Parts: sequence; C-alpha cells; structure tokens
Amino acid sequence: MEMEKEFEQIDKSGSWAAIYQDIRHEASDFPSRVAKLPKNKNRNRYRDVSPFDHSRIKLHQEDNDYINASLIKMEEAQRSYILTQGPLPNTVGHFWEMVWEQKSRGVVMLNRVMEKGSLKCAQYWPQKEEKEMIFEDTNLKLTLISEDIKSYYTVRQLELENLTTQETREILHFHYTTWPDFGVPESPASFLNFLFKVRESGSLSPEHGPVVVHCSAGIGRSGTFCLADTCLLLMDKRKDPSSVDIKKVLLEMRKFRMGLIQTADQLRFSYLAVIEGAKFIM
Ligand SMILES: Nc1cc(-c2ccc(Cl)cc2)n[nH]1
Repeated sequence: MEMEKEFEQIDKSGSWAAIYQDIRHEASDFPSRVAKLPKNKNRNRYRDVSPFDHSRIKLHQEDNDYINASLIKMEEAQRSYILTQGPLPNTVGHFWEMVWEQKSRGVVMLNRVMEKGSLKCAQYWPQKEEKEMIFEDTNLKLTLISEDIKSYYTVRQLELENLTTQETREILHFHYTTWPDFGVPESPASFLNFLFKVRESGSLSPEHGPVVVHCSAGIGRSGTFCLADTCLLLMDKRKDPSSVDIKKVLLEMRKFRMGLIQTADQLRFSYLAVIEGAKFIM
C-alpha cells in the first residue's frame, strides 16, 4: 500500500502495536559473540543492546578492537551510517578513535546528557573553547571551535587532532536538544528541519566517511533518524515514489543493528516524518 493512506488505515483501526510486533518477529537474528566476551562488559551500556559481529566497527588496535557500534550500509540509497551507544566514561577515547579512523565529518546526538534525572551519556566534548580535552588512552586532542545555539538544536565546530601524527580535522556536532523525556514529538517539523541541516553540512555525503549517530542505546531515536533520511532519498531516486515501503526499509536496516525503532510510537512518528517530508521536498 502507499504510505499516507496505510497510515490513516492503521490510525483508524488502532493497530500500531500489532504492526510493530510483526516487525519484531520478522527481524534478523545474527550472532554478537564479541560484544558478550567478559573483557567487554564495561564497554556496553545495556546488556540487551549489542552490535552484530558481521557489521560491527573495529577499532584499529591490537589489544582490544571492540566498540558498541554498527555500520548500516544502504545499497540502493547509496548512504551509510554508523549507529552507536552514547559514550561511557571508559569509552570516550574509543569513540573519538572511531571518528578519526572511519574519516567521519559529522556526529549526530539525539539525547541530552541527563534525562529523567539519570545520566544517558558521558560529557564527551568540551564546553569551553579554552578548556580542551585530551584522551590519553587513544592519543587524541579535542577542542571546541564555535557553538551556535538554536531553539531546537545546537551545532558545534570541533577540532580533532591525532597527537601521534599532528594531523588535524574539523568535525561538526549536530545536537538535537528537544526530544521529550517521554514519548515522541507531537509534530515532525523540528526533527525534519534538523535532518536537513545535517544534510546541508556535507556530513552525509560520499566524499566523507559515514556519519556517526547516537542516542543513549543507539537504536531508538537513532533508528528514526536514519530510517527517515533513507526513505526520503529513495522517494527522490525512484520513478515511482509511492513504491517506497517503510516497513521493508526498516527490516533491511535491522540486518545491520538489532532493535532499530524501540516502540510503536516511534514507528508512527517515523511514518509521519517521511509523509510530511515528502511534501516539502517538492
Ligand atoms: N580563524 C578560524 C579558525 C577556524 C577553524 C579552525 C579549526 C577548525 Cl577545525 C575549524 C575552523 N575558523 N576560523
């Protein structure tokens, strides 16, 4: 079926939970043996969210190459994404090692450091220009260059230096600051505006490594971001845009990381975002 009228049909019939459970039942199951090794317990935020072995990002390190991060490679759309958990106190150095080694231009953050009175990720970037951060375990330096605070999101320019080679690179940090503590946004308008700002920066383009996107576990809000982006790109590429099937795209992405889209409300919000976005594109 088309999207917008499939949407109204699920609303009127109140069957979002059943649609979402079908997706959960059909989703791929692949091994995640490296994630479960005892030496990696303090590298995982949640025991039930792990990267598959076949798609995990490997650190270029012979001691321990593990990080909780997955490469989502979308062949027809010609887009790739790295989805990862919010960094932990003992993985902030690994996080920036990955950014460096994978040649990423942008980092997309969809959570606040504290939500619901608890810490959802480490404070992994500097908050003042004159107070830079040094990660001694991976030999990197990170400096805040500029910060632009808007009503729904903040953009930061960061300098990452490899202290071993003295090479430097500019990284863009796109921080969506207004996702509510509970539920999903009432309108997708600010989330779509944010997606377009990431696109306009070059951070999603083939001349760079894959964008790094995270929330707390790296599957819920993060899944919503890449699902909406990929569906909109396919609607532009194809002769028949109404042939884009959001459920089929989601199952393809779940071949590369488990659990993408965590609730039936997030699924409904993803439909809403693609529907409204397809009108603005034209
Ligand atoms: N004067 C000045 C420096 C910069 C700059 C420096 C370093 C990065 Cl990574 C990005 C921008 N903009 N303007």
